[PDB]
Amino acid sequence: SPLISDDIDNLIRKFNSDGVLEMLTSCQANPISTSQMHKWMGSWLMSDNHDASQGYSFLHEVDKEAEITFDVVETFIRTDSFKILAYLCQKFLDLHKLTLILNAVSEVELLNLARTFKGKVRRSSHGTNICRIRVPSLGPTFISEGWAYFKKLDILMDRNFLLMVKDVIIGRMQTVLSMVCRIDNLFSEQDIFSLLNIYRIGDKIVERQGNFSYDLIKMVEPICNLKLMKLARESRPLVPQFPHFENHIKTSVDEGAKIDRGIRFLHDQIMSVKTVDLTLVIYGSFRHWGHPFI
Repeated sequence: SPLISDDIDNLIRKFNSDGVLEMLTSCQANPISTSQMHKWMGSWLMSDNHDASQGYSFLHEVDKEAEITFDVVETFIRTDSFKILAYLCQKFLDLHKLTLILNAVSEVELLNLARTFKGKVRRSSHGTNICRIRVPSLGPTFISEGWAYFKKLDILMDRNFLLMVKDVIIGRMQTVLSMVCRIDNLFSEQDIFSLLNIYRIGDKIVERQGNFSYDLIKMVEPICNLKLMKLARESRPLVPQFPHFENHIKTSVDEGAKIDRGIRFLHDQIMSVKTVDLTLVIYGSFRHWGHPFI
């Protein structure tokens, strides 16, 4: 379903002027407006000022089972990025738990989930339930009837916004996994860091421009397609230039850089990529800064 600001807007308006309103009151909430929520996400996605112990443990259990799998393979035939990945894994675990709680179909499943994830449930005035749970990357969280309020961040999310954020984290994990789950050893850690650096540059655009960032983030697709054409012409030098598509990119980025210089950085980083293969990884990550309110 479409990502809209309307429901969050309407609830915040009602609050500072049903069972969820009661929940916000109890927390002494002061939710930031929807026009600030993407800015928060930009600042948060690759943040590392939180507990990631479970993320480390996760990434250690997985990489030890993967190294058993690869052990089976070679039986037949015959670190720096690890930290950044641990924090992504922590955020995934946190968002996954919150989603399960948020999507509890009944009171009985809600209670089981709350027990499992060390959450507490209490009754609202309208026969509804409020579940409170602490997660390392987001702080104390209060969930009721499709809503999640983050007391430490003063952020109110509806189901869709929370899902949008989880899709970004899953996406970035997937891209990193894709670069390591190879049988041809195609990518180096340097290549992984090239991708992480691109994430970082784009996140700063989101942090600074908020919902308006996506006008610039959308340019990753045509920048990458131009880069693919330039790479192609490196190997087959007699393929004709396409001055109009190239000039469209140039003017698009030139104008966008007046809004946020980050899109110049993104353009230039993509243009510095040495292979079709890494360029396609970046291309395939074009949704990995999320989606705007529409």
